[PDB]
Amino acid sequence: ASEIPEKFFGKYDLDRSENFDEFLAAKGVSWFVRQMIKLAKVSKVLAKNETPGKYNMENLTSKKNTLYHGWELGKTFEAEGLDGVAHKITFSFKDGVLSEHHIRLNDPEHSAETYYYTIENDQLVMKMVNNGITCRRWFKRS
Amino acid sequence: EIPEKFFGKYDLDRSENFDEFLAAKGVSWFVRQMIKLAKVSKVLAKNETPGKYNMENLTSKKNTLYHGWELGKTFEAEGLDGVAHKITFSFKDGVLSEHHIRLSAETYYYTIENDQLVMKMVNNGITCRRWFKRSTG
Repeated sequence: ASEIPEKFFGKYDLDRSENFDEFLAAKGVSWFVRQMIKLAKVSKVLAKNETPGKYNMENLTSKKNTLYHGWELGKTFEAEGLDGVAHKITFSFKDGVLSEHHIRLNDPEHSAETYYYTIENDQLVMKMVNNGITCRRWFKRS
Repeated sequence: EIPEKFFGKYDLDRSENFDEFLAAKGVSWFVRQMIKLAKVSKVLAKNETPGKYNMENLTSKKNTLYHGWELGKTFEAEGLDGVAHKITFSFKDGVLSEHHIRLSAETYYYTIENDQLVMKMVNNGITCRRWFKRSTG
């Protein structure tokens, strides 16, 4: 079997959101940019890596795909961006919640982002908390 | 419009002035040591639709793919966090320019020199260059 339950795996398409505009506004995002972000379509993929014990997560949009591959639960890893800047990313699973923790090393700890994924009514639910704002986005299975 | 020699996969080989470049961006000494240690690969490819292109950045556990873009046409990219990325690709005089804007101007200049991919960056007054050798196999 697998540590992450079988129901988590698959491709999911963004369906709806709650409190997301308010989540972006508390981040300093302007109304014009909030309008384009809320319109963007995104799909998420969770899959098992070719080697046992590792998993892949993918973010799909019309022009930019991001793919985190070969990661293990609890094991922090590092990835470097285009300009060289580095991020530490950690995936963790406990009590039906997959957590995705990002942090920018160059930036202070204020870049502490955490995404919480649950399977609810056969949909992928993503919870984000930041600046005291909680928002949820629902992704329907493909 | 992008010449044929630009396409392929390249592995990071060496850099010049990359330390002071990061130091001018505020990166700490300890973080700077592991950044230069990181292996990085880049892929430049034609899209299945002619007139469009793909570019990929490959690291140990994270790959980023910009796909289906056109020269001179700005596009918007949206990440989980929600930091809009205004990325533009242009070509002229043998130089491929990648312009990024967070809605933080960053411009990457790519050339093919001695059959290697060469990336130039200019930020905070420091010019840095990185060489990528064509992937063998």
